[PDB]
Amino acid sequence: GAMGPLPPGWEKRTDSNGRVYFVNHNTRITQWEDPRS
Repeated sequence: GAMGPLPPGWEKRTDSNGRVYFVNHNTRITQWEDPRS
């Protein structure tokens, strides 16, 4: 994670679709963004 992708212990990946996506699985969360706060 770090000051980069998957900040809050997140499963993020950057495929050449070349976009940054975020898969956070608490209940049901799916968005392509750093969740910072």
